Amino acid sequence: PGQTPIRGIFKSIAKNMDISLEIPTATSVRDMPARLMFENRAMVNDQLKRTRGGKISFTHIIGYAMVKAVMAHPDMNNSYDVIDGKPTLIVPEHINLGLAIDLPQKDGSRALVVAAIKETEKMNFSEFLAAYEDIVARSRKGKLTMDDYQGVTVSLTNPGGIGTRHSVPRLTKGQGTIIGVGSMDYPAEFQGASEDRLAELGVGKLVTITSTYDHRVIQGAVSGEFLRTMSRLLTDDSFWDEIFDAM
Amino acid sequence: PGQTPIRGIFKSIAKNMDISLEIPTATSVRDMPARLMFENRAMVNDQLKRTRGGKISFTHIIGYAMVKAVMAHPDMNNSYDVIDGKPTLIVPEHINLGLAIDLPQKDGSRALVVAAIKETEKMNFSEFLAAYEDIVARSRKGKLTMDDYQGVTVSLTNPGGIGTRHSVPRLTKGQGTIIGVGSMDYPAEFQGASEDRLAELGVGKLVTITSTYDHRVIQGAVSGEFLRTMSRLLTDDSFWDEIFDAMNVPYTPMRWAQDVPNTGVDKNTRVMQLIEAYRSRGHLIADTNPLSWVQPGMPVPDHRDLDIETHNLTIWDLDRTFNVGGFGGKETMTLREVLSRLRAAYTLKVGSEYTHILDRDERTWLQDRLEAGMPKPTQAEQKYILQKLNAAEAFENFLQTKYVGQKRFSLEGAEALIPLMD
Repeated sequence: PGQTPIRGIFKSIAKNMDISLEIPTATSVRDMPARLMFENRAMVNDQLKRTRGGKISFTHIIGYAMVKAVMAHPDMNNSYDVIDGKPTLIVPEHINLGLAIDLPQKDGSRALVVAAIKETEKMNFSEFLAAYEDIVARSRKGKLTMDDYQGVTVSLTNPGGIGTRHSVPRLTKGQGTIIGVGSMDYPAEFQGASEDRLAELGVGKLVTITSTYDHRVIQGAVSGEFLRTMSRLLTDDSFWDEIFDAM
Repeated sequence: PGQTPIRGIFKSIAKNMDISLEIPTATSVRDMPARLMFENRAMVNDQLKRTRGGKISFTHIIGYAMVKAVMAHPDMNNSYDVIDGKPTLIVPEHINLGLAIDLPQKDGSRALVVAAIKETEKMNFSEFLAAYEDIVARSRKGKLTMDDYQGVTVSLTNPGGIGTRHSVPRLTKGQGTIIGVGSMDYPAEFQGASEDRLAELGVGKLVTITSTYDHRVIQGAVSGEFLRTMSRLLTDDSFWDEIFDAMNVPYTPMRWAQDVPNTGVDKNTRVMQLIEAYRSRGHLIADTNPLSWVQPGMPVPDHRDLDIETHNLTIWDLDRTFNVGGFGGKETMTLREVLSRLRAAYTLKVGSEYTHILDRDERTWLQDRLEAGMPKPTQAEQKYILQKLNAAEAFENFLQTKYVGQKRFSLEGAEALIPLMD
């Protein structure tokens, strides 16, 4: 009980959230079928098991889809700044994808920092998976440099791990959009039904995806088209041929 | 038409909303099953009706759950301030819960102010309900002081009353989070379907809950874990045991489970076995003891035969219809009505044992009279019972007064013997 000054990494988090009050933001929400993901992911993990490899996750697949979508709609990668006292649009060279890694510290308090996978627009699924696992691996061993925390152009967050249906997050300065992935579960009106009965009807599972963007440089139509493309890829013949070929 | 200055309470509302522009906020949304709430709330309100009490609401239950969740995740109670020009985290002493009360004024314009229930983390459900109703009662009579509007640490709002599905509200300065409760209704793609068809599938009702928090002091993971805890409590065995204990209801609460298929032994067979169990062993849970007393050294018989789980039935069967073979003078009935009648006949103030009798005509005679019930007595009859009770107690007290030490072997505690013999 009482009052206590904020110090350390927590002070940095507080300062940046205050800075972010100067970005006008809007959000879009879309729900997508997730049956084909479950099926095809299982097929890939069976191949890896016989060849004594590892295991891929849903975040890997949605991550790769997001990259392909940003290439199709490049405006989602731009940002805003005032330079020499004039408004300015910033068009980067690469797509650097920031992952929100929740890592506990020595003290025993959870604190998140966003690390980057760099130069993603010249990768196939095999290369992408390697880079992803590289960042994660070095984070646990505590071997991340200061260069890994710089140059992020677009971010990805996963509140669905705990079981949240969707969220409306904050956007940090220096980026144009942040994408959020929600729970992959039956709706709550079906959570007491029998397997037999659901199978008869033909009920599938969902995933809800959100897009929060800076409205000075990105318009609503673009954000909508982005989410429509992501929806099409996760149920597309040609998309899964790529992944299967590479693995 | 035209322009007009803002004055009064409205000016205060405008100023505070402008101040709130300096709080960075984020929101989380989660949907939760609500079937077990409907069931167990009904069970509690039945007990209150017989004891001539009141009636509990959904806001009471969700309110209490929210309190328990804040205790499990204390970070949700903190706030931010700049003191001596340094950033600071504020950790309060108590959990004070603000209620959004919409009250019309003398003029005829609606205006809301948030009142507080204080020191909530040291309350059980009975205490909580009393405090809640206290605030509401005094608000209508116009007897709230200035102290009641101060010291709020966390707030609760209910846009679902009108029928909104969910909202994204504003957070006011001096708090860390605000929680919102949405509509408890079927989704809109089912609002034209038949009851029969929904019952077959096993479709339930929802409730959507939101959390809007200050991002300088609360992180997203904490907000998510908070909502996950609330979801678990509203479908948890131990949670409902607390509520039932505090309100003095004698039955085991309905439990949460999945719907099972109608395979193997048919469900009509199972309902007939439940009827036989109550007729045979229902006396083991009847309300026949005036004291709330269990003797410590005595064995307690098994009475697992009287709950619907042992006969492979579930909450999802309560509104379906079954063949009951003349029970209640009907060929067909719902499981809800079956339970109701069984409990009225074999679990109130009279417990009976008669199923061991070998003759069929005897058994049927007793069975018919016990299930018809006790007929309502006239006013003359009622007054006659009161005279006899009075005579008993009065006689004992007189002798106590006039002859103190003398041995008489009193009947005090058992005065109902006199009207029984009569």
